[PDB]
Amino acid sequence: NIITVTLNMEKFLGISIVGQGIYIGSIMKGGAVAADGRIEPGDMLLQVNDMNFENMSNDDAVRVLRDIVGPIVLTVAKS
Repeated sequence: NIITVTLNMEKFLGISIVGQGIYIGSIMKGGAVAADGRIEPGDMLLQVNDMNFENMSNDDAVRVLRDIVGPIVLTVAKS
């Protein structure tokens, strides 16, 4: 259930992120994540391209994700 969606085509993920401890709050039309369809809202975002958000300040992780936009590989723990 800890899926590792890696779908992407370089040029937007199309998601929103909430922090409690970081998970997917919404999926928006037209983005890479929406195209894949598997990372449902509420799934926890565990890893992005082998970078783990564990302990890492939610902001630092968010900035990292900002920085990544090469291909984006998301590891999510589906509810």
